[PDB]
Amino acid sequence: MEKILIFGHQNPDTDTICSAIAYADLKNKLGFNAEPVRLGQVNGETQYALDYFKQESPRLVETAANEVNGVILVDHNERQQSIKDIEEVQVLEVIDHHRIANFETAEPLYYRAEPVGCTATILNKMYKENNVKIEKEIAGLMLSAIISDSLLFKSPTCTDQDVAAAKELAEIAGVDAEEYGLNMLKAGADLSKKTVEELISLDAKEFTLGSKKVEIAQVNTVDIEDVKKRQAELEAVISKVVAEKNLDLFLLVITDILENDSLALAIGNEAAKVEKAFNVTLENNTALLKGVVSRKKQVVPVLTDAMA
Amino acid sequence: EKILIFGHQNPDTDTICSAIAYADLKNKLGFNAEPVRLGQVNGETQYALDYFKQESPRLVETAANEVNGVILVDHNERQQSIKDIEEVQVLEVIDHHRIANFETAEPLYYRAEPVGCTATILNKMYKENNVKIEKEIAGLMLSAIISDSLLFKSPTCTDQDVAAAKELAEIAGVDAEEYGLNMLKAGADLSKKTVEELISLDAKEFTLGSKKVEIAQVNTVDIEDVKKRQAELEAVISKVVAEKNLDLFLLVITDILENDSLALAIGNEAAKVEKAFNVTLENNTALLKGVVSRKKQVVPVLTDAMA
Repeated sequence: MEKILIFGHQNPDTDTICSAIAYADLKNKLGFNAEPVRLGQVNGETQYALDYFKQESPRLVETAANEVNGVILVDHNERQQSIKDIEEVQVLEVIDHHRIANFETAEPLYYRAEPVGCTATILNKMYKENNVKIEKEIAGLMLSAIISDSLLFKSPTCTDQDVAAAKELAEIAGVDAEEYGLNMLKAGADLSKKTVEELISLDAKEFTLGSKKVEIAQVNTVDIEDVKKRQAELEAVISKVVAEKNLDLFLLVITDILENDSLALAIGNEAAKVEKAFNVTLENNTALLKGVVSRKKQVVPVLTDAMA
Repeated sequence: EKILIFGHQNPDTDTICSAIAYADLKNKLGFNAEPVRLGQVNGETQYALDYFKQESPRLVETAANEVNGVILVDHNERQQSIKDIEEVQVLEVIDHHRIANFETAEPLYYRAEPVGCTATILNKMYKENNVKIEKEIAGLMLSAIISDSLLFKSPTCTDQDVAAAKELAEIAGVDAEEYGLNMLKAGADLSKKTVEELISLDAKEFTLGSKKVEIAQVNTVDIEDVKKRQAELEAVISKVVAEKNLDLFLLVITDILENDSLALAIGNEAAKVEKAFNVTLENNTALLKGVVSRKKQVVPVLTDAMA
């Protein structure tokens, strides 16, 4: 039975890891042959989820074509967010909830995107459509992904489907969603053991907006001040990436998970487009983005219009 | 609140019927939708529309002057879509083709399934939503399945297409084989058709790698009747190739009974058809044995051959 790899994006975050694992489990329980893999380091928020439900980290890979002919993408589609040799394998399926860009197939495929809060909310539907029982631990991972991408049901991308799925999965997982969730989020906001290199890359995503190359990284915190004090070190690693990747903008979004506001740190030739996008004034490369917690909904589209 | 729902340019039966069917589904769910079309309906689709007593959807050229949001069925690629697609928001796509030349600013509902046509997906969507399919909508969806499967002979026809067709034929009240042959043959009537109509009635544009292509298909019960108009076909095709800067125009002349196609290839990359199908072009043509499906049996091998 032909082997496939399932993976999320570069710089893996909780949905990318947990949805890879969940979808491979769904494929395997249906008699197929799938391995969840990951494309980079597991962050602390995902580590808490993996440790709590006693699941191993997916195997790390840099390429797929040496292993398989066919892959499934979860939690992304854009080539530059994907495995470095994506053009050498066939994308059989994509399960996702982001905008579509920089993605092309030679052939028809199963492409399933729904504008909900995360991939795990779609996978929950798919288990039910396929009459496959969700194990306790898988449900905990899928619940973990929903909490992560909704910031405990606070993000404006959180839909009623996400809430309903979290309720089902918390019950299957045997945990109280708010208690577990707070602890998971706090574990990823523990920025004490983290270098600035880790801070700008743990949850970083590349995009092309119009003709401009951008990178938007996100970090969660309970105190924006404790990130802000590392600004000079942050601008040093950021401007190094800006040069290396020829970016027009690197935007770091430092998210206060208590207040649901973010401090932006914008470096690059197009930094002023951030002022236009958010109606905000950059002072010493930063500005408070009030209520802004979601990259796909509150950053990407307004930045696209601004840079156009 | 008002949205338009349409298929691709040069409408074929799935593109007309699934726009109508999905609009029906949305309206029954209390939303505000109208099915539209982007060009002329062919004879096959007209048969379907006549048989189930449905009018042709309204013809539009643009959308941003009426609505802000649209739903695409049966396609995604910008160049197959409405001329001002970049002016509107694509809310949803329901499709069964390769994805290319398609980008959104925002998350959306994108549902592609590698089945025989869009109507097979929409059949599943009526059930998911618990909405009855009216008799005539069912006949239009059956039409779409028969059209794209060539009466269940195409290798793109899946078990899901077969099962949907059996449910829809029973709701519509027709014998699928009897009605299907007649619908197919109505589209295979090439007599009163000009060559301009032959190369455009079911023509789709693609970019394959860097190469600009157009691949058009016509159904026939005698390949030799359309082959007798080769000189005339070569003049209208040559004109399109120059006007649109095509590297390749490929006319696929499909024998709907024998499941074979005659290729007619014009343009700088005409020799890639030889490589793609392991055939030899004789006077710009070659018989493509068993080749019936553009999305599954033409576009991918051509893409490889042209890379």
